[PDB]
Amino acid sequence: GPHMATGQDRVVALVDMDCFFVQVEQRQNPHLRNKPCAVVQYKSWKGGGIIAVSYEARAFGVTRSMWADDAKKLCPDLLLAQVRESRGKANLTKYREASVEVMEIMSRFAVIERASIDEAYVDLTSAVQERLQKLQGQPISADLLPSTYIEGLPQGPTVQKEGMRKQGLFQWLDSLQIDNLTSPDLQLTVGAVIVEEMRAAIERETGFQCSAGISHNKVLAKLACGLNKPNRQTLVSHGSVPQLFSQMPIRKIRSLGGKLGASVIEILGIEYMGELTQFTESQLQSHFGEKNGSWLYAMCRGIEHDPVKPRQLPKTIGCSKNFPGKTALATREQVQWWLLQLAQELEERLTKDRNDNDRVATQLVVSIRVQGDKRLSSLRRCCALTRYDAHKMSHDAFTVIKNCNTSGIQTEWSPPLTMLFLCATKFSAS
DNA sequence: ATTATGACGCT
DNA sequence: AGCGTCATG
Ligand SMILES: [Mn+2]
Ligand SMILES: [Mn+2]
Ligand SMILES: [Mn+2]
Repeated sequence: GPHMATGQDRVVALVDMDCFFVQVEQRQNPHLRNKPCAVVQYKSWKGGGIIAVSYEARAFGVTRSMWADDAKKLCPDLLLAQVRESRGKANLTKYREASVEVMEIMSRFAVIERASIDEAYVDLTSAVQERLQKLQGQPISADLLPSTYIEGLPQGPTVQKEGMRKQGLFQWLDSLQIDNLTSPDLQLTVGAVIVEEMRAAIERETGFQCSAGISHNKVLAKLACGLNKPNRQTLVSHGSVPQLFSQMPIRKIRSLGGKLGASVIEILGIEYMGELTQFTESQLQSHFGEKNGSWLYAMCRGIEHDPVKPRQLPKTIGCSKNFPGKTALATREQVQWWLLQLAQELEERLTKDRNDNDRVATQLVVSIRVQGDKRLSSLRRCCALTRYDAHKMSHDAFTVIKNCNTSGIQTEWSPPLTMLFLCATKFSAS
């Protein structure tokens, strides 16, 4: 009753750029705007691998992970932009720099947690309190929410998309008790007003469109963000969770799309998140562990406590390249040359990071895959990172991995290497 | 032969 | 520390 906590204390948003790398290329090249287009890495093998797809191209069935030659079978007029190549490898600097543009705008509204190159969580609880005390009981006008969907509405007793959006928003705003400065539904609504302002600022100042979710925690905000893309935002209220989850496949919730979610489905004999409510917390902990079990028990009721961490910058800076098949590295000269290429890119990114962010990495992690190993990383080893020098970094990486060469001769490398990875970690204030 | 990352949990 | 899982631009 009055003591069963409901996880409605916070207002959390998730802002995610629409087809981010495509928008970066469309800003640069106006000929790609409002076109089916995709961004690719490399070109020789099957036209390159697609990593981002405009919504026009998605309508034709084009997806990430598709080879461009196959995409062109679905969409013959598909336009392609290629990721820059530097030192023999894909270079994603343009998109990291665009990401920083967006993150700096978001940070003007609230402290953010960078979750990926194109998305960030926002804790809006305090900004919402401020805007509410500024409003002093004045209701919220639909005009302040021009791109907002209210999940679950309209309901109860026009055949256009925008018309339904407005119908749902009108039902929501009529139901609102705008006199209660502590009503969670009102708090979410003001949160959505702020997120409209943040998304307007991002588009005005960068040209980039985004979507967003507003709810009481990170998982619901992420899920909400996906419900109405592109260029829209969605409010998922605490009350909307039972209906939403009653037909939600377990795999759609962040962290359940892999082996654990498959085991929830198989062990419990269920398919939808709502079905988790029938198990006790101890039952779920017995199957899935203390932490997972408690998390599932609360999450299926809409409750999750993971904080929005104050972290705008990545914790690690890394450089990786695969060498599939005939391109696998089979000589020590090859291995050394590619370690040097990766280390030169790493040095350049690290030096810029130290100037921009007043910090230095102190640990170098070297990861490799040997041909014939199914695991994505065959071996991972750390060493000290004491100088931002690519030649020293690559020599140290070689020292750390040279024991893996099973070749009797030192000129050859066996089994050949199918991936190299250098990662700088353990940052300290400079 | 989706590839280039990056966060985080486990032991 | 090194390995596994999850996400996916
Ligand atoms: Mn996105
Ligand atoms: Mn994203
Ligand atoms: Mn995506």
